[PDB]
Amino acid sequence: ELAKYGLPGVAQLRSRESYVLSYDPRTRGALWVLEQLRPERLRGDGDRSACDFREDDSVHAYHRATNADYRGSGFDRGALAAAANHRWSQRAMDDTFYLSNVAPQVPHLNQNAWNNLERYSRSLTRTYQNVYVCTGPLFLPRTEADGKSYVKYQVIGKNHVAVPTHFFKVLILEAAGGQIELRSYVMPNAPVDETIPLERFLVPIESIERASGLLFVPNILARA
Amino acid sequence: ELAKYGLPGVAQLRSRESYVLSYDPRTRGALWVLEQLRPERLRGDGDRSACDFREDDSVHAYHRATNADYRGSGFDRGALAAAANHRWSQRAMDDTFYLSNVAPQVPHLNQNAWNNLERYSRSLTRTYQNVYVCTGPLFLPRTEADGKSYVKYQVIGKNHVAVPTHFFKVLILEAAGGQIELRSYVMPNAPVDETIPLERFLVPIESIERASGLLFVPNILARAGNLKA
Amino acid sequence: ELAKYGLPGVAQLRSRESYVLSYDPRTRGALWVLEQLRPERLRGDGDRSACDFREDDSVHAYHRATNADYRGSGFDRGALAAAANHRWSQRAMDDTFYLSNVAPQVPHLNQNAWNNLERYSRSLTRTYQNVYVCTGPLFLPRTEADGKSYVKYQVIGKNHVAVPTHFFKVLILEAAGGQIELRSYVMPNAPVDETIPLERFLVPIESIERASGLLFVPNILARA
Amino acid sequence: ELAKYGLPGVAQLRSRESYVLSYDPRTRGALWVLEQLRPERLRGDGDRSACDFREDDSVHAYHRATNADYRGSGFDRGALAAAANHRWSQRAMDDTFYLSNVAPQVPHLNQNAWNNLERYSRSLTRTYQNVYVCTGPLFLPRTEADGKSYVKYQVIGKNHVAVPTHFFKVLILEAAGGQIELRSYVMPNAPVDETIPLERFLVPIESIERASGLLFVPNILARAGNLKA
DNA sequence: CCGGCGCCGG
DNA sequence: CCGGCGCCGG
Ligand SMILES: [Cl-]
Ligand SMILES: [Cl-]
Ligand SMILES: [Cl-]
Ligand SMILES: [Cl-]
Ligand SMILES: [Cl-]
Ligand SMILES: [Cl-]
Ligand SMILES: [Mg+2]
Ligand SMILES: [Mg+2]
Ligand SMILES: [Mg+2]
Ligand SMILES: [Mg+2]
Repeated sequence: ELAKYGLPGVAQLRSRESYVLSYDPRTRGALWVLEQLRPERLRGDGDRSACDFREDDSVHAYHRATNADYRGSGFDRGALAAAANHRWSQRAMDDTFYLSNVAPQVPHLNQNAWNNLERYSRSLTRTYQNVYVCTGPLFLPRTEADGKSYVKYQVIGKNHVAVPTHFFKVLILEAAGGQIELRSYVMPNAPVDETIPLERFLVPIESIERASGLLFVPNILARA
Repeated sequence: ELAKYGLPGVAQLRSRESYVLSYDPRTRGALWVLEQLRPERLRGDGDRSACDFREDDSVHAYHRATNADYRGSGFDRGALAAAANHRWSQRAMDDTFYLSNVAPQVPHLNQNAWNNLERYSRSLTRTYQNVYVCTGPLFLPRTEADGKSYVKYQVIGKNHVAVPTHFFKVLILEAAGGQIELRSYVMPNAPVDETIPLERFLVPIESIERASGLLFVPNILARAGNLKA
Repeated sequence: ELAKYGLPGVAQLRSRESYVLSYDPRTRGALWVLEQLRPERLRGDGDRSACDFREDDSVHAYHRATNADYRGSGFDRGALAAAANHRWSQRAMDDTFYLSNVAPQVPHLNQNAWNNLERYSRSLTRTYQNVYVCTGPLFLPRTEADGKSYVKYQVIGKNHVAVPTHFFKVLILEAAGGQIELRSYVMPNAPVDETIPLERFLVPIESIERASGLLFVPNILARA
Repeated sequence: ELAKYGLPGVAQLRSRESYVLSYDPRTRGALWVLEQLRPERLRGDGDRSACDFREDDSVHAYHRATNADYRGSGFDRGALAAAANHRWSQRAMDDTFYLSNVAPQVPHLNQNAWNNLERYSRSLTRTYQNVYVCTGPLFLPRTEADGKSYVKYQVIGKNHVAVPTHFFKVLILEAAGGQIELRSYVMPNAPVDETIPLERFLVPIESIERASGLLFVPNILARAGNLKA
């Protein structure tokens, strides 16, 4: 009866045709998005205007990002589950344009290195039976003049949509043979030199797990 | 086939003798703690030193606050479910010294105006049929000199435990019939003059809902009718 | 292959018609003996001369007590599983006269208080469906002038038969209803006033478990 | 129906990486430890401080020796399976610092003549096909002024850990064909002049068997023919 | 053989 | 959610 008036809401999972997502109403962004990439889901007629994002009415208005929040902010609507990953079905690609699957992203990053990383991810489907992609924001602390560590990020728009300090991407590469291989990257939410090799943004999965509060490694060895 | 190898981050609920909490591994802090204050439960022989907190090993070490994180930080280990709310059962009281029921709190606040809000909450068990207390942190943005808004909060210890900018306490009060009276408070994580009446810190529940990402009103209203104070 | 030449021998259990026993070849006595007492096993024709003990040829001669070891020592051959507990079968009472079921016992104790304790044990079978009796020696330390603790006991005979410093008896009273009740006693191997109430020699089972190296309480709660 | 509620005291064997032991809960000490010394296993990078023993929690607390028992006792924690017999594998070597492989040993003995007997044992792995070492304590009676014999040994610590009066080491040596050569030693738990040749401490195996309650000869002879030294 | 403590840890 | 450490403990 300690829950007579329910519980103040907990982890909001959303199942879309092309990804699953854990929403953070506090930041008005996804904590993570999970895609399962295969070669056939990568081809097809699916298309959409680059700027055609719509708000997620399944998120309460108190905690829902809107297009107006992005207006004049200088940030792209960076999709986490990328639209080109889901050309196989117009509905499946449409679902990537919900704002709940986007985060404020510095435009030079969205167009260049972060895009490059997505291209790379799709290429690994020629070698791997399944490329699971888990994408999400990070908010990483910094030490200031006073010796103290602070998390500092801008919030944009009326609804204070959090602007991540970095993005992570975890590739869970499922071999046809059953070997699972992990490649995880972090890039700062900042203009990133298009010519730095993607490999140099690799980080140990554990540094990502530590910062994000997510765990993949115990979940992977559930059936490994 | 999309979750065949698990999901990275699920609802981190914890049911204790004295409260229910939802835990946030990114902040290493609860999102909210829920108690039902009964007057029966307010008196008893439960006691524990003020400085005797335990890390919560039910949280993976990567996201678990430890006592080393607080040491030398300048912050009190501020319990969200208050110790003195559960004196009837020592186990009930010990549960409040799990660090997952704690957040860095400015000591003058923890020991004064936040303490006074707790004592006032216990007082309402005398005058209402049920007192529910939902307590939690806030991280509220501020507008800076360039005109832009930013959330800025300190993190302490090797585990980067987040220092809240504010705290909220929502009282769900059961009047005689089926009337629920809501009463919500915000205090800044800062020295708060003890002499300011607690009613000066009331806020519309909606602002706590908006800022916290939590929802109280639709949950309560599926259970009669409401009188926001 | 770390056991190519076997193992230097380990815990010697013996199953007799009337008790089971764990033998200690180091002391040439039983570590414990276990009887299961019931009212019908207490009646019958079984009899034997009080002094008619025979040595246990199932024990190696190096570690086997003999009658000659007892000769002139001033100690009775105290039976642990008591002969009167097993009148129902001559073989079953005979088995109690193996020296492996005896220990050197001060005679005034064997005749009086220790005997009284055995009488008491048999009486509890009118109330309890099973009276399990576990009997054995203790060797308890003493502090001397130098502040140090020492175990000191005489050994008798050519074969150095250890003379216990005390005896324990644990009664495991099995109710018909399933309640198990424990009564455990310790008496010093010394002349004991026949008129002290048996209750005053009760001790917590744990003090017996600690000294002896036996455990009953975890074994009792195996099926309790 | 006679063991329907269990037996109070069974064989307390322990299999470790580096030895097999039989444990005695009354004495809180091993009855014997059995190793097979291979030369391969004698060299490696295994190391551990001389003072870094662990209590063996596989033994019930009521009968388990702890480091507090040895502290201030004046006795070395004397390992029976020697550390330097298992340098190939750190886990193998760490197993010898379980206190259930230890007995109170007079320091001058542990660090000198008993050490020399161990080094000599390792030396025999060069000259024999297999070296088996069985090591253990003794509690040997003494005749007193009243003409009667008594075993008297100190017990140390709150757990009353028994100080042996002597120690035995039995070497089972595999000669070229199938010949086993037996070689058994006794030293008193006391300062032993390091200069006395180790052969002066040989004894007939039978005396160790008689005193210890252990049997070696019939076990070996079910495996060819024997040459007692 | 279990259980615990505070602390560390994947 | 498990695992560990030394120490305590039934
Ligand atoms: Cl898809
Ligand atoms: Cl919502
Ligand atoms: Cl810090
Ligand atoms: Cl019988
Ligand atoms: Cl034997
Ligand atoms: Cl001592
Ligand atoms: Mg993009
Ligand atoms: Mg407080
Ligand atoms: Mg008798
Ligand atoms: Mg040594």
